[PDB]
Amino acid sequence: KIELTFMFRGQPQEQTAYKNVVKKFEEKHPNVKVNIVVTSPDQYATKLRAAIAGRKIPDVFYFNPGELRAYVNSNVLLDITKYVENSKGVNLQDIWEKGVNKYRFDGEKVGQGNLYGLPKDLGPFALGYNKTMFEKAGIPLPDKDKPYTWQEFIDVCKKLTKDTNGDGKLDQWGTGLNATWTLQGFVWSNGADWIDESKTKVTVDDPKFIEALQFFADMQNKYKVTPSIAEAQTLDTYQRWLRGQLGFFPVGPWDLAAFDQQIKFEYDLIPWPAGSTGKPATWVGSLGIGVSSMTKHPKEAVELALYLSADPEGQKALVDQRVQLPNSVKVAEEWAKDPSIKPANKQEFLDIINDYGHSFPTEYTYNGEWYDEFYRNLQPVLDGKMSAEEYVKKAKPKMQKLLDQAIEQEKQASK
Ligand SMILES: OC[C@@H]1O[C@@H](OC[C@@H]2O[C@@H](OC[C@@H]3O[C@@H](OC[C@@H]4O[C@@H](OC[C@@H]5O[C@@H](OC[C@@H]6O[C@@H](O)[C@H](O)[C@H]6O)[C@H](O)[C@H]5O)[C@H](O)[C@H]4O)[C@H](O)[C@H]3O)[C@H](O)[C@H]2O)[C@H](O)[C@H]1O
Ligand SMILES: [Ca+2]
Repeated sequence: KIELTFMFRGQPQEQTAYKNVVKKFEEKHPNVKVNIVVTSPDQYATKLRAAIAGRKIPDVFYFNPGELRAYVNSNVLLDITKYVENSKGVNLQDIWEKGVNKYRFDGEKVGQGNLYGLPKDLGPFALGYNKTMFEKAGIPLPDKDKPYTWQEFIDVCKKLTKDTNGDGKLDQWGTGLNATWTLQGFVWSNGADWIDESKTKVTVDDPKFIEALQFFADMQNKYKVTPSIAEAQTLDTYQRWLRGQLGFFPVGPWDLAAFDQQIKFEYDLIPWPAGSTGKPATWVGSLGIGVSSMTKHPKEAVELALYLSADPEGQKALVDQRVQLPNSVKVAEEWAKDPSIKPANKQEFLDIINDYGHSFPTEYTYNGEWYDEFYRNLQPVLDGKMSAEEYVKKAKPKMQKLLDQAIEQEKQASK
């Protein structure tokens, strides 16, 4: 008799996996029916924004940790503390503390207090390499613990860039990194960030930021260890990685099902190359599962969120379907140690979570518009038409004005 709407996003392999686990939920709870609204990752934010603007909020939905404070102030998210505490067996202490705490808010700051959502996952973004390619080229394998320096990374990438089938044309490249998701590590490992320590001042004009951004663009334009602009336009580098054309490409746990289906070469995980700090860096992603403050069935809505986030049966089904690593720390640890589950160095994912992964800058700000502005006009830098130095000087005041406005919202909306 009960009906819940569950809104979320995913790549095709993720949509299938969560639809399957929702069906499992419905088998376990024959009185609850779940109506699914699913979208591509790229369409999700617009669709969810529209639902919230209309105050037509799905019972259960994915949301961005950077929106937690805004969602609490606007009464979007139900406080689920008591339903979680009263639930049968569920103990959120087996779950990554880093994950759980992103969705706690005590009235003033994130990380403590009442629960306003549950972690979908933690998403450490690792660096993968094509071991088949390395071994066919006679190049010594990357070390699983010691990061390449930037110079060493470029060196090995040049060695991997070649005409393998002998038709006179390059057909294999060292890498082909997407700035949207892989610039952060180079920036962070070079001792820079988009914003300052206090999270109130834009710092993209830092010489260390500029160096990292120029190095990134230079992979394509100067060192030439990527497909050309035209070649990437013909077929994007994610697809070229899948077809075995690239030495290096990032790997998230959400990728594993798709990679199981499409990747026919051997690959493994390594630390990201390290800039001036000598320490590798990358991001640890997360999404929240929240419950509408306006839901007519809070108990069943939280049961669904718990099933996806924390229930050993729901969790086991998601991990088996290769779209995430276990939310339970002990289970993740035994998972990482199981050699029959590839890649071999799965442990790298845990090392990112525990040691050298960071949050996206927008997780600290009231909205992310200031950061979206940086990326909106970035492509001329990436294609070598504008220097990194010239762009960040132009972008910084635009970003700062947006950040200042986000801060003023934090103040006004929280009266
Ligand atoms: O190179 C130029 C570009 O290439 C062409 O576009 C090709 C792109 O490739 C395809 O995308 C491949 C995927 O992209 C990377 O994954 C990035 C995103 O992760 C997935 O979501 C997982 C989810 O996110 C994690 O949380 C991250 C953040 O943390 C919070 O702060 C915030 O809420 C989150 O956003 C969670 O832990 C986890 O559950 C998304 O699906 C994906 O977008 C990986 O390399 C691949 O999976 C795709 O076809 C194109 O985008 C174009 O020409 C040019 O743009
Ligand atoms: Ca060739």
